[PDB]
Amino acid sequence: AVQKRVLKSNPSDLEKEIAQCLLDIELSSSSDIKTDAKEIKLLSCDLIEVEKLKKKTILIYIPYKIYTTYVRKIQRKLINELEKKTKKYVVLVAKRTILKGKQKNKSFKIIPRSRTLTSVYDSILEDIVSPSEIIGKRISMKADGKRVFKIMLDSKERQRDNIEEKLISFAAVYKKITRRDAVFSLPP
RNA sequence: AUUUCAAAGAAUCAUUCUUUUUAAAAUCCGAUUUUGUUACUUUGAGUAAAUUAGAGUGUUCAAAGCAAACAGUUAAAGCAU
Repeated sequence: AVQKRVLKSNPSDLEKEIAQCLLDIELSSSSDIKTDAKEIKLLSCDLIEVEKLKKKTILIYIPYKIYTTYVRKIQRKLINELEKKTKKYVVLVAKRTILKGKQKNKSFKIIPRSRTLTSVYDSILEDIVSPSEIIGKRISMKADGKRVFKIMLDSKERQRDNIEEKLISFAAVYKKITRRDAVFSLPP
């Protein structure tokens, strides 16, 4: 049936809710979205809380090819439709594969840099911030010996009123995906 | 310049030392175990003694030596059948 059309693999509650919501978005076609969301198909979902214990965040995993072709083009409008439908913060990421440098794959003349840890984690940082684009990066080394990622955002999405909530949400999601402590902010 | 960052636990005085897990492929019965070359570095192996450093040992002491020690005015003791 219509769930298995867009849902990648045998499922639990939240994967089905997102898939149904996407089909609902596909069906109605009255918003300022072109060819709707029709080719988007979802790999997986996670639900995560932040520092504050309410208005949780949903991570959405997408197959790289799909993300690159379809999702990226319409991203601001699409994410807003998801926010409207499910009363939660949604964040979209592309599944990139990561390979250790000497480990040795059947394909490839040595490991491609696109498959390196550092490049992929930089790429995911672009994915999570995506309604904005990164202004500059700064890694602070505290006396503790931990490292803090001060990630500075542009200025476009400073006007919409979900700002602080989004920044905390991004920090949380970056931490669950990649084991680091980030903080996010915007210039004066 | 650049290609794998980290996270959790126990010991100990408040630091230190130690263990766990965290990508991907092949392989072995949803679980189990392999993955550039070389320098470098770690352990090791196999190394003549004398010499030399060095442990043991009151050559009268020392330089030395490679020995010695013990009980017994003459037997006890041990263990051998």
